[PDB]
Amino acid sequence: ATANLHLYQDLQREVGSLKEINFMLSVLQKEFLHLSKEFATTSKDLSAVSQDFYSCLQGFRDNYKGFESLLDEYKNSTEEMRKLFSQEIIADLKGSVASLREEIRFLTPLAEEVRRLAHNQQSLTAAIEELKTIRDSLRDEIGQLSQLSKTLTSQIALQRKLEHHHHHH
Repeated sequence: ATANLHLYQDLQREVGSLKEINFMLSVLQKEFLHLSKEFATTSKDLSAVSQDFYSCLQGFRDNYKGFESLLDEYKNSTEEMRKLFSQEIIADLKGSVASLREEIRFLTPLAEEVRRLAHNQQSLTAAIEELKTIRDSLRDEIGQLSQLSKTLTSQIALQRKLEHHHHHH
């Protein structure tokens, strides 16, 4: 089994990446709020998908809180708490992080590409379809991450309460 210090270092790397992903998704969220309002009277379908990006990216930081919390538990940890450093779940997280980074890569140019097309009286049909496809992929990835994170939050919270309870004596 992988040493807990190495799993801590793996988690440190992935939580650092999650914080970058969170920041980049906050920028993209705001960009799609703008796009949604800009296009509300010009392209109802573009406006609706743009509002969907705004909505599905709400509270993204909360969707990895269990990982961030786990990382924060290592420094002065008990042996029991360190059982929550699961090599399978940290390896699974690495896949989520990579997939989210790639979704960002594909999404990054698309709002200003829509604006460019619209300013030139060009069709938005293909762009709208691409946006709906990325929205669906991103919802799937965020759901998978959120479930892993929420499980960890529950486990850490209970173990922390238990360890604090022992300080009655």
